[PDB]
Amino acid sequence: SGFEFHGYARSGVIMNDSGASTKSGAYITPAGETGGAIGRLGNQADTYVEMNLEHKQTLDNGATTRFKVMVADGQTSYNDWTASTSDLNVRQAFVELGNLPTFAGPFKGSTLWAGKRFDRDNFDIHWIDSDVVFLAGTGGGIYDVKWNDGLRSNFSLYGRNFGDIDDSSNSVQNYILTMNHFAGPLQMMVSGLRAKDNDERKDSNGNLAKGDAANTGVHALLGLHNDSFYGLRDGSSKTALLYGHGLGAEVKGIGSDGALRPGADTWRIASYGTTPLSENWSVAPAMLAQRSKDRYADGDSYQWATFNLRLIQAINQNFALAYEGSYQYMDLKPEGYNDRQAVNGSFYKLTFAPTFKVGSIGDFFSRPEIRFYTSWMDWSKKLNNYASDDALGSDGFNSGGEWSFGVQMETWF
Amino acid sequence: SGFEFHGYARSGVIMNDSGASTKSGAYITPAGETGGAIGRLGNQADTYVEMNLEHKQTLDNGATTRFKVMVADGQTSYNDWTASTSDLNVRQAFVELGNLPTFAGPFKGSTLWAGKRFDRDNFDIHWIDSDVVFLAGTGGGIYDVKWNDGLRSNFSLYGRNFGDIDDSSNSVQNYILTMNHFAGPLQMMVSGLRAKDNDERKDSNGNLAKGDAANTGVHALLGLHNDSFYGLRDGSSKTALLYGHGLGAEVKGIGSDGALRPGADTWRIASYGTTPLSENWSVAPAMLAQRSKDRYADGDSYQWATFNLRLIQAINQNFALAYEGSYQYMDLKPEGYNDRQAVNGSFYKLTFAPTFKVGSIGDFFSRPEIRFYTSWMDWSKKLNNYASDDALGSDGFNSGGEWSFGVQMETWF
Amino acid sequence: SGFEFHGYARSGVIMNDSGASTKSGAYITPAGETGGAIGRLGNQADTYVEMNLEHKQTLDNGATTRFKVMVADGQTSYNDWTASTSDLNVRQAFVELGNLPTFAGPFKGSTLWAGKRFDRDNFDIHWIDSDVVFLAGTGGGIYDVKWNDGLRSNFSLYGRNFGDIDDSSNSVQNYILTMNHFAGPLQMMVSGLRAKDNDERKDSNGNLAKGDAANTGVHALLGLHNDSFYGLRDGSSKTALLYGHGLGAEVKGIGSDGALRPGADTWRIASYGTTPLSENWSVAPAMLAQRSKDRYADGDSYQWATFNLRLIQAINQNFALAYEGSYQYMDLKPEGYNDRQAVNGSFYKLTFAPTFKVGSIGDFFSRPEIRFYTSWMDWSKKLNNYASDDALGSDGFNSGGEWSFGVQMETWF
Ligand SMILES: [Ca+2]
Ligand SMILES: [Ca+2]
Ligand SMILES: [Ca+2]
Repeated sequence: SGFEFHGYARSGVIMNDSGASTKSGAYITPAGETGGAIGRLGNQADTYVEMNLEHKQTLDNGATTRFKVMVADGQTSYNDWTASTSDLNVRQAFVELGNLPTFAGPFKGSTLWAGKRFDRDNFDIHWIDSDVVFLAGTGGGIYDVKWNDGLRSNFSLYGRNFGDIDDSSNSVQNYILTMNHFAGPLQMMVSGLRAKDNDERKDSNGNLAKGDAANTGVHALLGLHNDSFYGLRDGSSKTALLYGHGLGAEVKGIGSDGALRPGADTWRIASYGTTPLSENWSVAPAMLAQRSKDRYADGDSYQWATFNLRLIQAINQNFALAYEGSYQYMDLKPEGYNDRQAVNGSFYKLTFAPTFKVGSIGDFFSRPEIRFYTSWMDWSKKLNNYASDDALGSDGFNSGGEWSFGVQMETWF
Repeated sequence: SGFEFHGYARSGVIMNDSGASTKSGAYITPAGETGGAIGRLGNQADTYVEMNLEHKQTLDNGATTRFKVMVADGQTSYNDWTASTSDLNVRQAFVELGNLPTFAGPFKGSTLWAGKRFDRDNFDIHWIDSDVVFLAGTGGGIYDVKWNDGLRSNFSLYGRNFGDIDDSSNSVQNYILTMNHFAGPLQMMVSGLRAKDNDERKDSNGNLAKGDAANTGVHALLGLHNDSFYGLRDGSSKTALLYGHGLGAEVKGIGSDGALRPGADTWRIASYGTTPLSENWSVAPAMLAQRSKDRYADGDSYQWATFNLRLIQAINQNFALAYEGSYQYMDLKPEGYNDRQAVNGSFYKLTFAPTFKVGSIGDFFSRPEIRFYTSWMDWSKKLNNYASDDALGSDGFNSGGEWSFGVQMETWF
Repeated sequence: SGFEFHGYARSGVIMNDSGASTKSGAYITPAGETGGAIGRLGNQADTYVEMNLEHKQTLDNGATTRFKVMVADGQTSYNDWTASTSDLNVRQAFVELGNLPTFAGPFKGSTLWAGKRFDRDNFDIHWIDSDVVFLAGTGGGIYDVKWNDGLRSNFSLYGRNFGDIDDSSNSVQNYILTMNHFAGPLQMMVSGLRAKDNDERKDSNGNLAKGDAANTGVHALLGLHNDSFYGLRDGSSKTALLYGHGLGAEVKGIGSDGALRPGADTWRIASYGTTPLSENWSVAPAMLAQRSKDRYADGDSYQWATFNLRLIQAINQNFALAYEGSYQYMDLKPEGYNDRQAVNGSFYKLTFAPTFKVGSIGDFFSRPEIRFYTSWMDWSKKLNNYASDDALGSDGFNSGGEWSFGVQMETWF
């Protein structure tokens, strides 16, 4: 074929009961620094855009060629001109060669790739704005190598960078080797990571940036992809168990955290399901929980659990009423790292959002949608003490109850 | 349908009689700081670009879906690589849901929207590179709510920002509520603005950035959209009368000036018309005049009037001779604000521009056009004293007569 | 017609035998600072992208209209998000009016243009990542003016900038007048350049940035474009002889070097050919050599010669084995300029690259291709002393033999 334009975009406004700014974000709680995302409904005031320009080509022999570039930007400003704070950057630029006539046996319908990209098989938990796994970087690999016609595999080499790319003394390359295997609804991903002499990176002064940072790592994922709502009702569901050690201890953005100690050990559980309660009510519950030890400091510990619940009630072919409920518990023990103070408590979010759209209201993924909303947030006051440049406890966002209102659009195509 | 690519672009060169750089710009006179634009022909040496990527969709039931992103940049450099000074930024990102089957009564053919955008109904005076009204920002609203089938209305909430978005103590959100009514050729726009605690923004030091800055404002527009040249000849014309007080005292870029005093008061008149003088001559006169008091400083006063006159003489199906005449009078009394000195006097611009094009030469808006030109400018020497980092009076641009030459292209689609 | 999307893109990874970063680039040898490029195969670890968005239009009378914007970026980082170091910028924005009914005689099928662009008639030596001639900037001109129906000419005015565009005292515009003539396989290009008071640019302090810099220049190109492999075998070839003086002494990027002395004198010879050795082997030899005197410092001298040899052996319809051999000799005498020390010696590069593609393997220009590789480099140890912030001799890249491995993709459409 030819050219294709795909993308994602969120844009909107959030204000408090006084008609002034406030804090918002899927990652605003103290637990968010370690990936403890909360519901995103009526809780994202940024204008984020991903523009995907493609050039596809199918040859007569069945062989396909595919080139794609992603140009992204995220702004918190509401103004029509944001040159001074622009974050516009090329996120991806890759080439895929699929269904080559020359590829036989287990490589029959396999697709080869090279360049900078997000792995094709990453998957997320939409309502919480968090990927379950996110393998991205620059490299090469092959998708869909079929063995015995019931076990497909992906093999790849992804490279990343730690530190300042400009400073040759504070810059290191991190390589990731991964095998991704699929057997029915079952998934098993195993990655090996290595960033040589990560521990010897010297900052601009001449001192070691870390010194106790890891140079290697291991990462694994065990996933269950069901075509039903946890096997007891119509719908879908995904449950994943993540584990990592050393550089692999940041279980979501594989190889994206250069500060991890050699003994960093993480376990994360991700799970969500989709199901219709009637021809008008749809429910999408979700859970994210993690336990991370000896992560950045010896003897530290980060533990948290999020529970998000998105509910949509159709009223028209175009009008719906969406509701969201977030609950999160955290017990954080940073051990001085980044001037963080040990904290524990819970966060609550209640959002009511009148929603307009044209597509299937029962489909949590039909996108052109415009929503109006109101949220209420509260949390254990102790949480304010985690950090001083935090959102929780900052000026005007320290009290018990916090109300917010706004409008926003979101789509993808 | 699918994808659409629209945009605008101007690019060219301007040199003086010595083959060296000079000053140029629709806003180069002292009057330009408060919106006093002048002719743009042979007076724009920047390479400005707006790239609009869209994804439209029309459903079988008549309902439309529309997503658009604007990415813009403006460079004064002539070089082929401008990474170091790039201003590439996302100006807009919005979604429009039109002609929904669920919308009845006055909402029949109305279109809902949300995101960052320039309001659909803003209009400009092209030859002077100035909008008449420019409502933009992030928010939501509805277009074309028909009452009694002869009175349409637009209602919206647009949000903007004052100060440095990164500095929480020097950052404020400004909200705007507007109702835009149309009755035949008549238009009446009324907006109310509010940026809470604008007056309490402290700069990076700890001092108040302004202190006497306004926190609220009101803005109004009375417009006449004629389908004839001022009702006495074939063509078109528009005449608008603008008024604003407080934050609304910047009558063009609504809610874009956070330094306005509470008692800031402005009146502005905009008017232009288009008409063919024969099957070869077309004329487009234009006028912009403003009177602003207690704007930035107590007792200040800004008053200016611009008169632009664009004439085109067809010679071929592809060749034309364009002429532009600009006259501007100003009486500015800044009262020490920004080290500006009271000044008064006039500015003159005469431009001759051999133009090449393929479209209708009589249409002032048929765009693909390439022009060669020569301009002469002169002004009251007193004007040079308004500012010291100004264009008028700077090195090599202080004398009476100033000649310029160049080539440029301009289009939109 | 309508919209068109074209572009170019390379993206890959290069690591040494320890799985860590190394130095790479077509211009990494000391000779590279003056244009001494070497083979690029398995020697480019950056993610460079050019995105060309166009809006074409053909009218019923045969007249065409064309608008193009180029947005480019280059990153050495492997990460998925590079906002902090993004180099995204508008490289071009121009308009072409072709085959106008009004244009008769020698201007019959000529095409008029204006804006910022890379000249249509520039050409390169792909395997070495170097243009032969590169005229770019902002201006206007006309292409294909036919005289006696066997002599076509291009005439144009391109403007560029020297110094910081923001600093009015350290900014100068350089203008270039050029006539490009074609008579069969023969080409003769002559350009005159001028940047008034380039020698009087004062840096931020108040001192002269150069003082002995040139204000004018002359450039000439003599080229032979053959439809055979140097007239003795099937294929193609191009041989060009470049000469420049003063500002014209940078013979590739015309008008791009503002530090050239008035007596700067350069001669460059560029030549390459393409030919199939059999139905499976293709060979592309190339040569670039230059002699530049009194360039930046009185009595300085830069002389180098690169010989590149690209060979491809088809094995399948999809698989090929590419080989590259680079040899370069240099004798550099900087005379204290930039703290460079006089150096002389040679550089060697051997690359083996298993390549996958769908297109014509024998065509060096069929692009969708993914390559895996291994390279070996070595050079005279003396070369390490040219500079201290150089690649040769830097930490971990000073020894004799240097091995590298990686994967990359490259395309254009
Ligand atoms: Ca806090
Ligand atoms: Ca002045
Ligand atoms: Ca060196």
